[PDB]
Amino acid sequence: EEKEILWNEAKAFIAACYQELGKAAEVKDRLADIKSEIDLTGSYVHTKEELEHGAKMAWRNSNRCIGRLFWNSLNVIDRRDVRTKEEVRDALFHHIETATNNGKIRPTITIFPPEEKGEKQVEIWNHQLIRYAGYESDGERIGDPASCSLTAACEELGWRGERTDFDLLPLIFRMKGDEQPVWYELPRSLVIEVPITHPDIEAFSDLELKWYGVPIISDMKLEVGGIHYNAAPFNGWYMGTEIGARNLADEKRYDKLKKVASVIGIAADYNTDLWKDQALVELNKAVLHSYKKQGVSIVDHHTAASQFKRFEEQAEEAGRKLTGDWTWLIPPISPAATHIFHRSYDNSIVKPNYFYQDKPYE
Amino acid sequence: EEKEILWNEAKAFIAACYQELGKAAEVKDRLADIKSEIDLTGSYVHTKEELEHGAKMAWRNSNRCIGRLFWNSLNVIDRRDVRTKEEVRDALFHHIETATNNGKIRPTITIFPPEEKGEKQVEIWNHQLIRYAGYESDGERIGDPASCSLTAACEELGWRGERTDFDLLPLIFRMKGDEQPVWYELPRSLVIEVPITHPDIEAFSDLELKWYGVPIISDMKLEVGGIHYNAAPFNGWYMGTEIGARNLADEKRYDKLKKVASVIGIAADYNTDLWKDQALVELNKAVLHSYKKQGVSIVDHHTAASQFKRFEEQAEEAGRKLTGDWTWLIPPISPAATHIFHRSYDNSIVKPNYFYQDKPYE
Ligand code: HEM
Ligand code: HEM
Ligand SMILES: N=C(Nc1cccc(OCCOc2cccc(NC(=N)c3cccs3)c2)c1)c1cccs1
Ligand SMILES: N=C(Nc1cccc(OCCOc2cccc(NC(=N)c3cccs3)c2)c1)c1cccs1
Ligand SMILES: C[C@H](O)[C@H](O)[C@H]1CNc2nc(N)[nH]c(=O)c2N1
Ligand SMILES: C[C@H](O)[C@H](O)[C@H]1CNc2nc(N)[nH]c(=O)c2N1
Ligand SMILES: [Cl-]
Ligand SMILES: [Cl-]
Repeated sequence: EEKEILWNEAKAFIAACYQELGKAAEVKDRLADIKSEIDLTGSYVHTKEELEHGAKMAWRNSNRCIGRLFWNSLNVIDRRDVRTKEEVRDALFHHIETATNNGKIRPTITIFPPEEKGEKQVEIWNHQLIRYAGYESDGERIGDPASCSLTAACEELGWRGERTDFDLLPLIFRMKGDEQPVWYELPRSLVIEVPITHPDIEAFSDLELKWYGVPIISDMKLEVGGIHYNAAPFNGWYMGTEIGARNLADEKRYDKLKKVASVIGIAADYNTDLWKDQALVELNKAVLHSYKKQGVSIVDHHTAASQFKRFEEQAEEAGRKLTGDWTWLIPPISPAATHIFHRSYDNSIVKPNYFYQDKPYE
Repeated sequence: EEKEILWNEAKAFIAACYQELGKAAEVKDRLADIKSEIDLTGSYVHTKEELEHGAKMAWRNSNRCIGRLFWNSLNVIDRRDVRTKEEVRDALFHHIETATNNGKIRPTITIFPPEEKGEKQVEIWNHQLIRYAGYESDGERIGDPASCSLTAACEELGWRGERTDFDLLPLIFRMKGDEQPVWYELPRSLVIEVPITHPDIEAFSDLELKWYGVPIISDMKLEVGGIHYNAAPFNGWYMGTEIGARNLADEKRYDKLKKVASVIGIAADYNTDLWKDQALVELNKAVLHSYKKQGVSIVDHHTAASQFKRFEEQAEEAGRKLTGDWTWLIPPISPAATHIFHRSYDNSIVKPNYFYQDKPYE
């Protein structure tokens, strides 16, 4: 059955991919070649073209992604050649460098060897390649609570964080045949960070907030034509609200709203003062201003929704059904000020696509 | 089949209602009496108790309503006795007076005779009993665009608005046997309105914004035990965001954000300045401050979500499944600052409930 599922997904992917690439006449012989290779080997190897276009299609089919206008410009790095943890490490390092691009962020994915019999060749533990550690001991809370369980697991393995609120987690991943993962400290020269200041309010620097430049999701499975690339880290640039309205704002993350209200000089005592809303706006202004001042790519939620509207029009122009998850597309502040809020979206799953997978710790 | 659907809905409603009222032992004989009356008459009449508890249950089952904590305190006015348009008019007038309660708003529903063979006894045309007219002629836009088609229909019938941006629409409804509806101008002494000022920014009054005190939804069908009360206007009080983030903010409503930005002294030129977000916060602050200064009931979205959280806990305590529509429960500003955003809700339809019905104009 495994092989039948593979074949079915393969024929659907190859016909749609080759059609988009103006390569329709080659489907027949390519599908023949695939059917044999599946027969003979239990799987099949994607060509460079299939692999690149598949990763791009997967982004285009990502229902929760507002940044999909730029799906066709994805920079695909084919690292199916790696066999050593040193090669994996260097690949991850390179991905950080090339994607960061001195602040002018390049949407990028690095693709590692896929699962074989559902057996992972390479298993990445980080949620993002660059993220901050989190600690909770006897009432004492430091850093990013979303990172508490991975942090605890790294420290099991002999890593030790400095216990600032912004400790960079090491890269941590496991190789097929290894019982334990390895970890490598990130070279600080590879990691761009932005201090958060506000354009008008000087006291805002008293918060000593910062965030990293490039979010690189490293724990999702890329699925293309029945082949499961469980290790395939990818990045775009941030939408400001991800940092200003969630990472720094949520009570279960950095929980900064009360401190924000204090430095902007408003009381945080009455719901009817809308001090949370006001702190949200200033914090979010500060984040966009800071990334822009430093020369690090970022987009605001209004601009991003305007791009997504273009993505919708483009899909219609091309004859493709549009899919989307309304609950994730609406931004977490002023959602009704975007067109997204005022329409609905078909949440069907189309492949290729990126999927969640179980975490090896926890 | 109509009668079978009726009977089925009736037995489900009577058992659940009598159970909640500690009246379980009476279900059997009451259901007998109902089965006969359906047999003999084609329908059945609710008791005072059933009618009151049914309307309350319908509110409790309203998935899109964040204000449901207070479902059991609903004030139910039984107007199944009316036969004349003068009685209907006076009922609507009374509902406005008693619900307004000099600003200390009382959640209220007035229930008129139900449909018979799907034949309406009374057909209310207003979307709310109190709403502002809207006009669009040769590029010229006045008032509330959501009201353009009902306004045009009223003016068909010989009503004429003054063409301010805040013309009160007349009550308009039709009686069984009549070909045309009638309209009655609202006595201004019945309608409480609130001028919008801002607690800190004096210029905010230059916008000359106002809104009415009491939103009274007058076009939804109440369904209780298979009986269809198509005319059953109800009200609570406003959540501030309904006015400040939607009615006054949407581009297809009053579209005030650019004017708001100007009076609060910020530029409306750059998406990255988050001027829309900032204008939203100040406009929303102004609305809550204004209702509170006047002594007219209103709730902010944070307080309302905290109440709804209590509603959820109360449902669990009572053993009732909770249903909700996430897309409507999240407020339109700072949704992620409420607990609602961070959980999901079963959007199943449970009856009794309020439903949409086709508009007699358009
Ligand atoms: C170009 C810049 C991009 C922007 C501004 C952007 C924006 C976003 C945002 C704001 C989210 C919601 C994330 C959250 O709430 O945690 C998201 C989700 C997502 N984006 Fe994008 N994105 C971009 C590029 C990409 C790229 C390059 C890919 C893959 C090739 C991608 C795939 C996804 C996926 C799979 C999700 C959903 C993740 C999940 O379910 O947890 N995006 N995007
Ligand atoms: C006590 C004060 C109340 C508050 C603060 C409140 C709050 C709200 C809000 C903010 C909405 C969304 C409306 C929109 O976006 O247009 C809503 C929807 C709703 N509320 Fe309530 N509500 C209250 C009382 C009531 C009452 C008394 C009933 C009926 C007895 C009711 C039934 C509903 C229904 C049916 C909807 C959905 C309407 C639709 O689908 O268009 N609510 N409520
Ligand atoms: N701008 C960005 N933001 C962004 C884009 C995509 C995802 C993202 O983070 C979302 C994290 O979401 C969750 C939520 C719950 C659990 C998890 N973890 C898992 N992978 C799961 C395992 C099992 C169930 S969920 C991830 C942030 C980008 C990063 C990379 C490309 S664009
Ligand atoms: N605070 C309030 N706000 C509130 C509560 C409930 C509804 C509400 O207005 C929602 C209007 O929603 C729509 C949206 C689209 C169409 C319609 N009109 C119709 N009835 C339809 C006919 C056919 C399809 S929809 C109404 C506002 C209250 C008023 C009364 C009690 S609480
Ligand atoms: C398409 C989308 O469901 C629609 O615009 C909804 C979104 N959520 C909403 N939520 C509320 N409370 N009121 C509304 O009018 C809407 N509009
Ligand atoms: C329960 C709810 O679906 C959940 O909290 C979602 C809501 N929408 C979201 N939207 C985005 N972009 N990111 C998120 O993490 C979430 N969380
Ligand atoms: Cl993030
Ligand atoms: Cl309204």
